[PDB]
Amino acid sequence: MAAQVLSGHEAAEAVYEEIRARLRSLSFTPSLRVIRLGEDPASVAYVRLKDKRARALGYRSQVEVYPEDLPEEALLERIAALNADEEVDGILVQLPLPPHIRTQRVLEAIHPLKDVDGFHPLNVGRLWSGGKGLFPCTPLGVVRLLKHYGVDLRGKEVVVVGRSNIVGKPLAGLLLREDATVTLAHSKTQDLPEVTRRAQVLVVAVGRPHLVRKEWVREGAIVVDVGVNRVEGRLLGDVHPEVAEVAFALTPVPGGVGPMTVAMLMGNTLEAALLRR
Amino acid sequence: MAAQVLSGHEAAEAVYEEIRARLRSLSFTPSLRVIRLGEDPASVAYVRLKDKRARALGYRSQVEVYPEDLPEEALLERIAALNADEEVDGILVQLPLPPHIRTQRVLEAIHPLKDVDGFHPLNVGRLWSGGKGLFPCTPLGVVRLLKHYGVDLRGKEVVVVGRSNIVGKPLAGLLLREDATVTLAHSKTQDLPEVTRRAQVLVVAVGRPHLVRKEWVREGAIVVDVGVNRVEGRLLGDVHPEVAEVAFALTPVPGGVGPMTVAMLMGNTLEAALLRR
Ligand SMILES: NC(=O)c1ccc[n+]([C@@H]2O[C@H](COP(=O)([O-])OP(=O)(O)OC[C@H]3O[C@@H](n4cnc5c(N)ncnc54)[C@H](OP(=O)(O)O)[C@@H]3O)[C@@H](O)[C@H]2O)c1
Ligand SMILES: NC(=O)c1ccc[n+]([C@@H]2O[C@H](COP(=O)([O-])OP(=O)(O)OC[C@H]3O[C@@H](n4cnc5c(N)ncnc54)[C@H](OP(=O)(O)O)[C@@H]3O)[C@@H](O)[C@H]2O)c1
Repeated sequence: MAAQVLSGHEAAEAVYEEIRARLRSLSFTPSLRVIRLGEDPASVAYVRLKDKRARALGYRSQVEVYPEDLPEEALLERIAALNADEEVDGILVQLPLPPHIRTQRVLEAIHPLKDVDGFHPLNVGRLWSGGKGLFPCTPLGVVRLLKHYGVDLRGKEVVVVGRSNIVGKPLAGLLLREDATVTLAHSKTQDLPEVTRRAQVLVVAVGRPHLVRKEWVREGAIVVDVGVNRVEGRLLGDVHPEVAEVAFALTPVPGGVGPMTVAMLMGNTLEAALLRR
Repeated sequence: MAAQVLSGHEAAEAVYEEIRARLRSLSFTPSLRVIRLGEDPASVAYVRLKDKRARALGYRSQVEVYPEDLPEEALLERIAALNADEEVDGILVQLPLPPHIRTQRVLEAIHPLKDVDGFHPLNVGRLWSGGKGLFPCTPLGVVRLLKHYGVDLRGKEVVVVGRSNIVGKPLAGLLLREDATVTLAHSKTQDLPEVTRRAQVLVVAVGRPHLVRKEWVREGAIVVDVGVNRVEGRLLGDVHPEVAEVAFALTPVPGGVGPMTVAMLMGNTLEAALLRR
């Protein structure tokens, strides 16, 4: 009766196995540059985990830490230098950027073929137009996770709660490519629980700890919890654990989506490399 | 009781009045180039209407007709010539292109600042990322039409049926910017009538004459009919006229969306001009 726990580590390992296999069939090794401004503790931990996993795979991985007060003109110069550096395959800027820096301007400076996070408007535009490109890592990880665990998304009623550029909107675009029926909900949706109750697959990316209660969830739903809420030294999802009483399967926090986000960044780094070479 | 008829001509006229006003406050006049390959009768009629209206506004408007068997290399050369022609503000390629021509390749050749149809992946990517750009004309026309007639889209349940790059997907993106809750449905949605029955605003762009029946429609819904189905020398929408019995307001065919599509192309032509100059 109780919900299965959709572990991200098991699904991420299948991605990592695919990556290791493809590397042997390659002359070179992919090279990832991660840029961080300042010392935000959540930012420090995230990049340390991206770097650690890239290196564990055998990538050339390098974190470039700058002071918080780096001028945006210096950031753009560095990115241009890395765009031209033919030995760098992937360029990643850790968000959030400090307020004196125009984030859109920085992201649009990254060359689209090195844009492993998929935020460049050319990659966004390729995603929604049906073409090839580098797409955002959490949405890729959510789609891959669902397909790993045997969900046939064709014809499924999917509700996505949250409409950010990092998760909800590229997620909605990727789910349409799997022929799902997609509802994008957000903070101005009225009677949100009634909207979510329709979902056979419910994906929540809002950043409110345990916001989603069991009355919001359809019996037998597949629930994917993207939230990562630091609360009392713990990590809390956006979905209340009581949802395991109603859902057929539920993503744990931590260890659900999070591992898949890292895995697909490693996969986007390979892809960016092969798209150039 | 019966549905109001949301005329596109009345809403289009408010756009045209805005355009005429802004032109007097301008030194120059916008210049539109429309390219057509072959002699498809629906294509001929569409471009003739875009040209006629651009000229009626006072634009420099020119249709370049080429043979159907024009090589795609010549098309791309012509577009590059027009991209560099500093006297051309808007470049438009009439679809469908003949099969020997890669449509994505042609559309991506148009400079984004002259891409009055909004298909270039940079304009698609700006739309979904929340930035500024030139967006597709029918979706713009649907949003503007609804706002013209007093629909407050914030918090509304909107269902969009059809997920093309020309209508459904840019429409979904534009509706999110108005804070609607958006459902994208399509040919693989199961129990489509039940999905559409939820919509307070229902937009249909599928190209099946009178497909949508009154049982599919929520009482008091606002129904926007994008279909244009040539049948028995008439023009039939995708929505059955019986829907006027249940809907609060319904877009006629012809004269509903169609006029708004033309108006927003004229508006995108102005915008492209001012974005350069
Ligand atoms: N595990 C991972 O790899 C990973 C990656 C990225 C983010 N995250 C987590 O996901 C969370 C969201 O961050 P984000 O950047 O994706 O999104 P975001 O832009 O920060 O906001 C999330 C969206 O959720 C909606 N929302 C917020 N509160 C709501 C409420 N009470 N009811 C209904 N809707 C509500 C908002 O809609 P409106 O726009 O309409 O206001 C907002 O756009 C964060 O806590 C972050 O830690 C995890
Ligand atoms: N008035 C205007 O300015 C204007 C402009 C453009 C188009 N149109 C009209 O709009 C119509 C659609 O053309 P388009 O290019 O926008 O779209 P399209 O790419 O040709 O197809 C429309 C979409 O509707 C869906 N669909 C088709 N039949 C369906 C059915 N029986 N049940 C549920 N969904 C169905 C399909 O979903 P799937 O992808 O899942 O198969 C398809 O993607 C055309 O007839 C065209 O004349 C009018």
